Amino acid sequence: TKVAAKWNTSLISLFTYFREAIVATEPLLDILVKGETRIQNRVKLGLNSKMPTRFPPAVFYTPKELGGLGMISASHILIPASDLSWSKQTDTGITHFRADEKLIPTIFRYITTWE
RNA sequence: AUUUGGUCAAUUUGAAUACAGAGAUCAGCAGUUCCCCUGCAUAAGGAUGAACCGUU
Repeated sequence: TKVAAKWNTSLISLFTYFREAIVATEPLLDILVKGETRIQNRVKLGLNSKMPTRFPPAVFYTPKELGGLGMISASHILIPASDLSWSKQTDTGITHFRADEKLIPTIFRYITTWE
């Protein structure tokens, strides 16, 4: 959680400051991509010695308060349709839901350009 | 393109039993040190009071 928070701080610091300029500088973008991945992998490593095929993004990007890590993504992350299903136990029965495409929203859209 | 990072311990053994592993929480009081006040003692050191004359 702490690590995630730190990452968020770093990312926010980068963006809130260089707002408009990050979109141009490709190297920085690449680093961000990779950095995020690295961060994710640390957590993965902690969880298990074997690295997973794929975690759900849920565990990372879901907020601190819901019980996630609350990473603030800087990448084209793909929330797989499989990882959006859910169920509900009721008196009537067990109503389900399953699943365009869903993408973890990136910090980019949410900081207003300096101009 | 495959794979290692994945062994419960403990006990009974000459695999079975176990099955994660064995005081908590709330509250007093005293002591320790330093400080302040208070009463007493001990030394020291003052300050002062009390009629009226004394002793070979």
